[PDB]
Order: sequence, then C-alpha cells, then structure tokens
Amino acid sequence: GKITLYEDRGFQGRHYECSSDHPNLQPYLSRCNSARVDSGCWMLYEQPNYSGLQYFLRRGDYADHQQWMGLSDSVRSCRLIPHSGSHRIRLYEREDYRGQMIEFTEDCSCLQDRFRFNEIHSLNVLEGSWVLYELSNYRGRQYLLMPGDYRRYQDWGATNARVGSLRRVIDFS
Repeated sequence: GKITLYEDRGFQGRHYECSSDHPNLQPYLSRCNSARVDSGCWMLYEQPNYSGLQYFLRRGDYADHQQWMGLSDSVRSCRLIPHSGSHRIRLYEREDYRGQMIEFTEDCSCLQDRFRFNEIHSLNVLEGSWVLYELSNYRGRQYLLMPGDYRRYQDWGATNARVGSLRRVIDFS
C-alpha cells in the first residue's frame, strides 16, 4: 500500500508518495518528520539504497519521527515489505547454521526467555518477513529479514550478533 512521507511533524509541509521500493528519496523529500501508511508494512532507511539505520512502519499515522523510533529526521530510502500469510524463522547459536537452534512462528519479545544465548550468529527465514531487534521488547537497532539464508550477522546488516527480540512483519488489518 501507499506510504506518504512528510517533511514536517503532524502531516505538514512538503510530502512524497511511494507505492513501491524507492532507493533514493533525496530529490523528493529533504527530511522526514511524519508519515502515513495506507496499508501494509514498510522499512525506512537512513541512507539511500536501503542502508544505514532501519525503521519498521506499518498501516497507520506517525505524527513525529520518534513514533517509529527514529533517531533523526533522515530518511533516504524505503522498502515495501512483502505481505506473507505465515511466518517461520530458525535462529542459530553459531555461524553457517551450526550449534543449537530455536524456531519461531510467532513474535518473541525476549529471546533470552527462550534461548540462553545473547547472540544469534546465523538464521534462516523460511516464511515471511521479520524485524530482528538488538534489544528485548522491540527496541534498539532494527534489522529487516526477508525470506532467504543468513549465514552470519553481517548478512542482516548488523556489526555484531546481539539479538533481544524479533517480530513478524504483519499488518493486523
């Protein structure tokens, strides 16, 4: 579904609409302090070409950048995250799918309540897209995971293997 990005807080100022991935918003949007998603789920990125800090948004109105946990008003690309009916992910203790593993089909608000490792060193996203979070309860750095293999933490864009929670990419509506 459509995303509309606004330069000022409270859905004011210059705005820009996207209906598909946009790798470089810079010509169209100088800063981003509010957003409306008409439906579905989007990942915002601080840098062009789907790099830098990532932020998960879904259907709804976001009146300030803090409402998507944004650290600033820098948004320079955005990805439409594919819908999935079902979700399934395997999280591994070690790189290259080695060591102990835990499998989820639902959100997990605290990984260490279920798996006694502070780090995940590889993962396989079997069904659906997910957001991996550095910290428990969906906080800290965010990493979008789409269906595919992730042999080490660098494959999800992280600089270390710290994981605290993970969330299915789902539109409730």
